[PDB]
Amino acid sequence: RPCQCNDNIDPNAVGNCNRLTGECLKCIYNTAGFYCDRCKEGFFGNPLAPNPADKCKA
Repeated sequence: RPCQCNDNIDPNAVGNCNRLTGECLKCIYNTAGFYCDRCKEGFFGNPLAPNPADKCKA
C-alpha cells in the first residue's frame, strides 16, 4: 500500500490511487468517497462490510 486509503483497491490495475490528492481514485468493491467509505451511486448498503454479499447492493 503506497498511498494511504481504506482497504478497497486492487494492486493489479494502475491508477487505482490519485497521484495528486493522495486518495483512492477508483475503489474496487462498488464503493466511493475520499476514503472508499461510501457506496457508488446506484448501489447502497454497507461499503465497509467484511462480506461482499452484504456490501452496497441495489
